[PDB]
Amino acid sequence: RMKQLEDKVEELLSKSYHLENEVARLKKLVGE
Amino acid sequence: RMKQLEDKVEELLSKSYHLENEVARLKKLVG
Amino acid sequence: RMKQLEDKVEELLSKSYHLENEVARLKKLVG
Repeated sequence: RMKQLEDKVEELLSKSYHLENEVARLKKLVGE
Repeated sequence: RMKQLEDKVEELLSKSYHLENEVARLKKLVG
Repeated sequence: RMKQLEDKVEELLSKSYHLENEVARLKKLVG
């Protein structure tokens, strides 16, 4: 089902958003 | 609708490439 | 096209896991 893929993609967009913020916190808190 | 998903996936592929490069840099500067 | 989307989403999920893991390593090496 298409629904199946839509749920996985929704999860991937949320994971990506979170990862982006983590990368920002790390490059700020000297993770350079 | 399928087009809708294809576009979201293409954007996720682009964002993932960018993040992998950011992570790679972060890593080199810490090690 | 459907099989193609499934393949790309599988690649994206694997990439997401690797990035998350690398970021978790970096929280060790930055501290």
